[PDB]
Amino acid sequence: DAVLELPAATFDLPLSLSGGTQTTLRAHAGHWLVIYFYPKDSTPGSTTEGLDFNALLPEFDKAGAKILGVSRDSVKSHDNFSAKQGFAFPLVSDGDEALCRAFDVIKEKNMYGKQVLGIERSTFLLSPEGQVVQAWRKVKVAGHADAVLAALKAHAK
Repeated sequence: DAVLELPAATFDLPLSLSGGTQTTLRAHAGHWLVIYFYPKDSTPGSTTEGLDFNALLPEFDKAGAKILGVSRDSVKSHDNFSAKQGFAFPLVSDGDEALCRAFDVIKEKNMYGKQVLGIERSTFLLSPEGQVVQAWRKVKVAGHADAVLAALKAHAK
């Protein structure tokens, strides 16, 4: 079953991708989709996470699954990040945090004497039918991509 219910409109949100094209979650119907959210392009943790998923791409292909990385950085930033690291999967430029809010990854914390909001590293597995069947929040990068792959294989049966 679904572990998270997304607003219906979420599936038709135009998602800006590195490379200049757009996609939508509905467009990915028919196959598994891994959506991993990270705070910022080109940082140590997010570079490690991106490279980890990239190295496992063939394994995800074996399952027919697709991967999408997401942050609120610009398409230009994503293009530079992807080109420098050699990513072979798209990065979503969720500049207005529409997708982030849908998955509720924008968390609030009392810090610096006020309320500070930010993207919490999180990952989700979307089934071929468009259901969010597994979620990982407050993600620890080390070994994460390996865990997501294992879970995907378990779900795909």
